[PDB]
Amino acid sequence: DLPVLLTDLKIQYTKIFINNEWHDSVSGKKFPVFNPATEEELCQVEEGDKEDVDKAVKAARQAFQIGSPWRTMDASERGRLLYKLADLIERDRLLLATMESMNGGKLYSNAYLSDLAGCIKTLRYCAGWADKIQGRTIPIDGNFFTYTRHEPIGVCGQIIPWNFPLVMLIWKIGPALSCGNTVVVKPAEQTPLTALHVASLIKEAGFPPGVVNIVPGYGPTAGAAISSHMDIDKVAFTGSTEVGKLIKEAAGKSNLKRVTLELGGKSPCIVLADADLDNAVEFAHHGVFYHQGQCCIAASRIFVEESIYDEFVRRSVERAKKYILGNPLTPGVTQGPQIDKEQYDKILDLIESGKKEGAKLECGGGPWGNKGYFVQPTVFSNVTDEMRIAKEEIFGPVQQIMKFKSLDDVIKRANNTFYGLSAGVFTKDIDKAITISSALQAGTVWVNCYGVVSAQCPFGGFKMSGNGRELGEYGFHEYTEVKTVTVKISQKNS
Amino acid sequence: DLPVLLTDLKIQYTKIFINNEWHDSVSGKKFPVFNPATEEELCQVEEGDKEDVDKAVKAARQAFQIGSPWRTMDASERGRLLYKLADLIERDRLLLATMESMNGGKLYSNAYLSDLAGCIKTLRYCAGWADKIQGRTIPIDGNFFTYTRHEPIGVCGQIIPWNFPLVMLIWKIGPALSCGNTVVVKPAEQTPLTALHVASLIKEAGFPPGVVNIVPGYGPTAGAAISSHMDIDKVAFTGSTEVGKLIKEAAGKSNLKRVTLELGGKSPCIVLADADLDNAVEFAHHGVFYHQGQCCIAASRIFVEESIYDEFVRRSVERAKKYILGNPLTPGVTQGPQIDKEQYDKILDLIESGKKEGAKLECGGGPWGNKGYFVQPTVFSNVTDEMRIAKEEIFGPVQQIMKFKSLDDVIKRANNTFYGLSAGVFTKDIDKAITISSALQAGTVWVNCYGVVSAQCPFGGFKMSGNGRELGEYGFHEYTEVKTVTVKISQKNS
Amino acid sequence: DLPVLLTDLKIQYTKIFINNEWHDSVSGKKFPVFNPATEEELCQVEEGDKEDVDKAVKAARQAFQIGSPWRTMDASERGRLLYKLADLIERDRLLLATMESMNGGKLYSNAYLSDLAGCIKTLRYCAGWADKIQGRTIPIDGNFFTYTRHEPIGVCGQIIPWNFPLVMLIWKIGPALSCGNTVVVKPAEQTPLTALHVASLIKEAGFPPGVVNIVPGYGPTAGAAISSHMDIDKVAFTGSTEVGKLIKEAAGKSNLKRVTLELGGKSPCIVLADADLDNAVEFAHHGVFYHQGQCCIAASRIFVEESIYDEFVRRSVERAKKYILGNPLTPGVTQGPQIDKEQYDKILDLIESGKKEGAKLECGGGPWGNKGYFVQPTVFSNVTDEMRIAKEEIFGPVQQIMKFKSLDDVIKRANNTFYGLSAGVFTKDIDKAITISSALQAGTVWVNCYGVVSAQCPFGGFKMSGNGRELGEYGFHEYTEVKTVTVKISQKNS
Amino acid sequence: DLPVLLTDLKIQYTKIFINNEWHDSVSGKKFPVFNPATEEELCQVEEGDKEDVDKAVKAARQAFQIGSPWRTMDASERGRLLYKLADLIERDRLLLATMESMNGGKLYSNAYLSDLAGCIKTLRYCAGWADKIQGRTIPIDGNFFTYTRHEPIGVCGQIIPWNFPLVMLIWKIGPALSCGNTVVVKPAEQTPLTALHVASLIKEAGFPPGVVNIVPGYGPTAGAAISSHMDIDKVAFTGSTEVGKLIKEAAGKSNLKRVTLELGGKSPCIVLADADLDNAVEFAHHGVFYHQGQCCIAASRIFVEESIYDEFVRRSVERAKKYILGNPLTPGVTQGPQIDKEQYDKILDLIESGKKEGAKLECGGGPWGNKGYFVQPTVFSNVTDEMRIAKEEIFGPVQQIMKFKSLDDVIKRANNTFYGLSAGVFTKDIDKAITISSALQAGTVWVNCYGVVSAQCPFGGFKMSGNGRELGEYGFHEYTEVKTVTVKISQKNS
Ligand SMILES: NC(=O)c1ccc[n+]([C@@H]2O[C@H](COP(=O)([O-])OP(=O)(O)OC[C@H]3O[C@@H](n4cnc5c(N)ncnc54)[C@H](O)[C@@H]3O)[C@@H](O)[C@H]2O)c1
Ligand SMILES: C[C@@H](Sc1nc2c(cnn2C)c(=O)n1-c1ccccc1)c1ccccn1
Ligand SMILES: [Cl-]
Ligand SMILES: [Cl-]
Repeated sequence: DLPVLLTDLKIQYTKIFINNEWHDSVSGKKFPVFNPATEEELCQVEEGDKEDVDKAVKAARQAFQIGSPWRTMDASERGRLLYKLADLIERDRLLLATMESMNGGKLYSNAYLSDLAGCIKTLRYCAGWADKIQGRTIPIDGNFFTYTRHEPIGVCGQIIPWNFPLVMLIWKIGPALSCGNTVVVKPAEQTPLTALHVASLIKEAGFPPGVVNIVPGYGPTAGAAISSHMDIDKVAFTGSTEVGKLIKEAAGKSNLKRVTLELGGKSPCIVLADADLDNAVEFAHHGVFYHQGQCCIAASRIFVEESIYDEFVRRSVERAKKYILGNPLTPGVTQGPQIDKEQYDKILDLIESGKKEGAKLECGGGPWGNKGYFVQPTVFSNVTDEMRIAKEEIFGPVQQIMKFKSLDDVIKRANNTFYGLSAGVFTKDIDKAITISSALQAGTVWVNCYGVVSAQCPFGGFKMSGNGRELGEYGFHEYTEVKTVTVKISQKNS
Repeated sequence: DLPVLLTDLKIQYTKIFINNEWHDSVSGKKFPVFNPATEEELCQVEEGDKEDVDKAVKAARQAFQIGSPWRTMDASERGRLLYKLADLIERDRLLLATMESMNGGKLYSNAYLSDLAGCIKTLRYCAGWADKIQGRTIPIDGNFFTYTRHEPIGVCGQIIPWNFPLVMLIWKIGPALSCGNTVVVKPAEQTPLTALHVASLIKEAGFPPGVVNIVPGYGPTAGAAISSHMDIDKVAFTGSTEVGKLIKEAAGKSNLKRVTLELGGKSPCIVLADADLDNAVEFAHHGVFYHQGQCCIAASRIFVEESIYDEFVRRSVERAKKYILGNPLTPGVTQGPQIDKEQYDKILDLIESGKKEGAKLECGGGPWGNKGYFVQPTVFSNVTDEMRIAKEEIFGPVQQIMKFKSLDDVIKRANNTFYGLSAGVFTKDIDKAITISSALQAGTVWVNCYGVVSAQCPFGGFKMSGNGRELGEYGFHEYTEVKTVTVKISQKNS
Repeated sequence: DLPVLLTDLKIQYTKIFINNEWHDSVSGKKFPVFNPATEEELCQVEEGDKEDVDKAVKAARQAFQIGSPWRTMDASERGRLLYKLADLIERDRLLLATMESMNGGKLYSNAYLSDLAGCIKTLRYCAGWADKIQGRTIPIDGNFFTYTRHEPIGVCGQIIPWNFPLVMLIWKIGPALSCGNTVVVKPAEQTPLTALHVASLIKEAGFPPGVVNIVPGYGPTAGAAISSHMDIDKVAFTGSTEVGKLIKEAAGKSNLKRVTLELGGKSPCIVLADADLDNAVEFAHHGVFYHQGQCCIAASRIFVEESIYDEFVRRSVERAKKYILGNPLTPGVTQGPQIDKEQYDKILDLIESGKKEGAKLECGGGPWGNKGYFVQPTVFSNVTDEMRIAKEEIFGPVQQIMKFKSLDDVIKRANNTFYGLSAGVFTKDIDKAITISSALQAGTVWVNCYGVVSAQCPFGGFKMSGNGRELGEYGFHEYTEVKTVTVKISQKNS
Repeated sequence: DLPVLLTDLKIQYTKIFINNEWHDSVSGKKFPVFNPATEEELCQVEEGDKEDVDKAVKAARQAFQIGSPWRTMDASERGRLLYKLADLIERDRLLLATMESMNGGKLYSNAYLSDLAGCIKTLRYCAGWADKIQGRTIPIDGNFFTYTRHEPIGVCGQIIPWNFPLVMLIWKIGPALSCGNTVVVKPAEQTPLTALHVASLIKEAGFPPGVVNIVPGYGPTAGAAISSHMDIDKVAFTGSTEVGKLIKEAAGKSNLKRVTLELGGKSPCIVLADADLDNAVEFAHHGVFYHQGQCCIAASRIFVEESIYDEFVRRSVERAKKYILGNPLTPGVTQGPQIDKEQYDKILDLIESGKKEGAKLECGGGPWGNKGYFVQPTVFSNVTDEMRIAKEEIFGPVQQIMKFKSLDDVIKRANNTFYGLSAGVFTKDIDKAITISSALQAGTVWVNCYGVVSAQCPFGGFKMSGNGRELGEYGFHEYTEVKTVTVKISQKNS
């Protein structure tokens, strides 16, 4: 069942959020926010820059001070607040799913059924950890009592992309807040709206002021101020490789802040001759086409064993021809637009490189419509490893299908990339599932499925797809700072 | 390569071991120890009884006192001592493998290559844990500092069987000593010799006196004194269900000591039509016949899908006809004797019940030789679920093979037992491996193998096969006692 | 603030709860439930016996079957249900706090502010663990893939006392249900009412039928049927040592079910000369007098250093003279009645033994009122270690105060008991806090406080105060059963 | 007891170590290695540069390949090899302690009794972890089986300082090798000799070729090649802040390799009026003067409460006047030289700034001797927070002592630094110990001691003292890469 908002969406929250109050930009400047489906301005939002980030950090630092409400409150109460924020997002699900769709070009049914559900479930997951973050007592050599405190780090700068605005906000703030950090969030300039609504709910839920601060604005201004800030203890980021590089450099030059990045992928699937063929086709298809291909985990290289390759290509092409393009709010629409001009241009340029480099165009290969940044769903077969479409993240509805005959060789080809976010293995054989998944240099390997993401699992890249893990037990480690306390005693006993 | 002891085995250690010294029994009585292959007495050993156990417990209690060497020494030094004991067992490997074979009726090549290697590796594993046993710091509600100490329990009584004398000694003392407990060990009356040699090495390695005490003797005397002792904090046991019951009752009536038991099994294998047939035959065969069938994990019910059942039965029978019986010290001998008369009698009685109840005798079915407790390796096909050989632990070289056609039904049949120590699943299908292994009520489930036991894995029973786990990270929990320390403070911070 | 129920309490739930429906007893018999303050019957409740327990176990077994809703649902949804049950208990807090007070003789302000808050917070804590109960992947020797499943155990019988009916219900069902077990709960015959209300909320919250079953009734009938049941996998118990012994024996003789017990204490405090005297007096006082002394953790031996002993005794006596006895529902009443005649008789008998054995009666020492099982708050000074009041759990408002001069000696005296549930240490010295707390053989040691119990901490006894731990990360281990799955692979890699 | 090498030290290992063989530099160039006590050349060593690092990385990559000996061997055997390397270092303790002293200007008794013991114990600690590095099985939403592999990362570049050459080598390679990584180590140009000896023992112990590669050489050449290498997965570093910054930038610009740094400190002690004064004086003294002040953890700001300040200053000054300078190999010598000219110059420049800025010179304040880089042990009192000696890491025998009157204020002053490696708290009060240690932004806080470092504890900086932790359970996380494997199944059960 797919309920809808029964009156038109009214945008209310357009300001910078610091110390639980709404601020105008220091400069006074505002910037437009667009609907990618119509190319029309939805509203203007206060443009945060260095001076606004500086205010947010000061508020975040003050909220983190020893003796403050956020530091002294029970861990269990930090969890209570997170479960309350999840209840409120659940309350405003229709509103939030609609705003997400409209601002982000995101199909409404997915926004409502997947993104909103993921936000709610991830917050509830992170809430449960708050009073289960524990240190150790350690049987050190000598007459000492040694324990560790897994403290919060402090002020965490969190720079967020436009492809999953709300989900990415919750992935960042959920763990950070559960561990007792304070945060300065910079949403994507394309998609600040859902973040600012959530900030209203952070106030309503009763989080102490300055625990969450939200500074909408642009990357080289507000983002760079975060990356280079002398009093931000950690920056976490999801987005491009280029910006990731800029962030680590700025961090290195400023205060050696802790950095975790999640960057692109060129995630491969390996489909063995014994694979459930329909299952492999359907998961690989959704693996590459989900949200107009605008997923870090996009299954953008699909290697299929020769004897089933032509059948795989045939079935995949027929699957890609079934989409209905248009406004992501209209029921029955199954493909929305790309987020903006820059991404639109990149996808089309890469599609053209694929034609020019001699890949076989099975379907699509051009733009669509009189308005909106729509790209036809596009399939290429006979793709080889040195083509631009085999090497570069497209972030569009563009599927690459390749044949292999040698399993040793295709593992090498799958691993022959600076990326490593994820991969997929399709086979019925137990030994092959285990050995192949172990050999792939990828952070998540799916077996006979793809794109299965849940709050209980750590998620992150190998190699230049990033560093560190998010979510799961393991992800919570990177939002703590370990302190060893060692006390001289007269005599220790076991 | 299989080296041998180049001179005859001379038995030296025959006394009770308490406070690192050799004691005569309080009574003055001694008991015979036999070689099951010849039925000849090897030596006499001091017979421990209540009074001797009482001395051992007093020594173990004194060694556990706050301020004592064993309580105050570095955890890392407890580990150092365990690695040294492993070095010494490695030094005396030939001696120990020979003594084990001679006293226990255990094939020498297995005693040397498997049992001795298992002892050495398990001690080294347990050594590594000593200074990695850690408590927690806990973010309790209110203004308090709360930590936990995972302390040793105290004096642990450890009652050991005759089928793996040395391995079972190390499985018991390794974890207990690594966690900082002191122990009172009662070896099987049939097989005290290797334990007393190891006690000599415990002295030589430099363990503080009274940390390990070894009281050879009988079950209703020395064993019952341990189970009912008012100052033994925990009893751990491997052996019969009957004795397990006696131990828990005695424990319940005395001082509510912590009890962990490992008892029989009637461990089932399920062989699917798609299984690698030779692999399944070879592992199921070794699964049931290992050490003359005298293993808790014996694969004593083998369920095979109808379409491959007759082939499975054929191949298994030909495998069982390949043994050479005789003295377990002679190279090329592949089956030694059963441990003693009682076990011999039980096996033969159960073989006769199988014939009388209408099971199909494929091979074997009687005794062998003029001397030693030898039983022919015996295979029964067309076994049904209400036969004695399907329900009762045989502890002999007696293999039961059964057909099934419905997978739902055979899972039910495999689970239809009060036992639950282990099981095996043979299939190439990923989904079947996972779903079947999850559905089996068994402590260890092997997939496309059997009898794979290593120090890194917890091991223990579901249901009446016992309680608690041994070895692995998880096993170490049951040799600690958790103490929560909660300290009032003026103000806590995260 | 202390709100109250604005209309009279109407009792609704009086039946056996099995498969989410209300059953009459098989026999047809019912038993009375009394208010200990008035000695008047509140209502009649269906009397569960063996036949009813047998129905509950069958329902619990069916709900635990592979493929059932409770086994297949997301762990996170098990958690969701527990958070919902906590929301409902919060909704009915006034009702439940009132019923608890009326049935249990429990002061209403404590019932409302402490017990109800503890139930709610503990359920929310246990909810958070559900989808964080994890196994391991293990680098076993040889070419194998080994993982562990921390499965639920199965059907858990849970036998509950009358002193904290609601808190004890939640301590039992919260962890068990979070781990995915099904339960058969037997509330105390004195106090079934709050449990049956909670069962109504279990239905309303939407727990699958047969996941929680509640069989009110008596100990030697319904309780013994649980302890001796051939298809209950684990029994957990809080209550007397005598019954604990009966449970382990019955368990041993039947199906070797896993048993965890929490039994009495004779918990000591050690007050050093440098202690904050008022702090130590106030915590030791509340430590022994809380809930009419009817707490397992009662601080029933208080050892005070000679130089501050007379001042400690003086201040404690004046503190004990400040109570107002009467109906626990009336605002300003600070001491309610004892639960029943048996406990009343025991307390008074023990008070008389203290007078006869030459302890110094400072205040109290007799009954109070024309109705209700009230005992005057009683203080004894100059108590010595062989008096009955020094050795035996009183479970009444009876405080024992003792002098010491040697710290070595008083640690010995504090440890000289078969009990070991808890202890308290009062000092300003860092080294003394650490060394004394380490040396005490007690499951929880408080430093400069007492009776600080929270859901994040494991809680349980050393020695004859019980086995196993409840709550905290550590407590969740005892509601799982570890299964090792080891899969043969062609080649493993690190 | 302090044994000595009975014949003169002969230097043997002077070459680059790659694939367990000794290589000349590609260039052919060699560089001198000096004894800081005499300023005399000990030998010439092959100078590694980019081309040699490139060879080492290729060897390390080949050793890490799926299917290789190092990837396929049992975890327990990786541990076995580490325990063997520790046995060999123990065998060559005299040799290694002597070489360390001679090359590093390190007192021989400390080199033998502390450094060598630390190497041996840390290797044995890391050995014990190898087969206890475990992933998880995770109860993910939906019908999936999800586990994690904590794999090794891959090729780890490890850049090592000159102050603890051998200890720092073992701190780096022990965890990395235990987790299954391969390494490219660059020792300090000042101190390559002990590393090259250990490489000989790595060969002798039987580590597969290319698992450990050692490239001696200079920082901007060999070091920069490591930091900027496109096929090194992680760089770990201990040294200056400046180089740390260079490493993160180079890493950022090249392949976004994982970086962990340990950098300087300006570690403060807070001494309360109630502190054991002699204990605080002795630990603070050794805290700042250990190894000629050339420790990252140097207690280089000592804040003492006014009422005991003059007594503290008096006792500290008399302690500092007791040293005997000279050759670190001569028995009775208690202070050796600084490592080299650059460090010598910095210390003397900073001493002069302290005089010029108006700090009170109590003793020392100049160079010593005709040869060697000796600095007199120097104490400054009345130091204020804006002096260079209060702000900058000296890395010399220069002690700063300061008064405070307000505890709130001195915590602020202690935390008022971009550093944060460690701190010390001296008090008898339980509450003050806990609250102060919690409030200090430092990675290790010692209470009533200082400089207590053991293998069981994580160690690392807050703020610009670095990122990540070394040693302890927690440190092992940063030498793994987590892979989530999620497998579609037909139906999951709990
Ligand atoms: N640990 C605690 O918190 C606690 C709680 C209650 C009582 N006690 C101690 O026990 C003493 C006696 O009190 P009690 O008699 O009410 O406690 P009890 O142990 O008899 O009763 C507690 C629970 O055990 C059940 N029970 C009784 N007999 C049983 C049997 N044969 N088999 C199975 N279950 C049975 C009861 O019905 C109740 O549900 C008290 O004076 C006190 O010292 C301790
Ligand atoms: C209400 C308390 S429990 C509790 N609180 C107590 C006791 C004495 N004083 N106080 C304040 C006591 O014995 N108990 C107790 C302990 C074990 C078993 C039964 C009762 C609580 C809080 C938080 C979480 C879950 N429980
Ligand atoms: Cl486990
Ligand atoms: Cl714990």
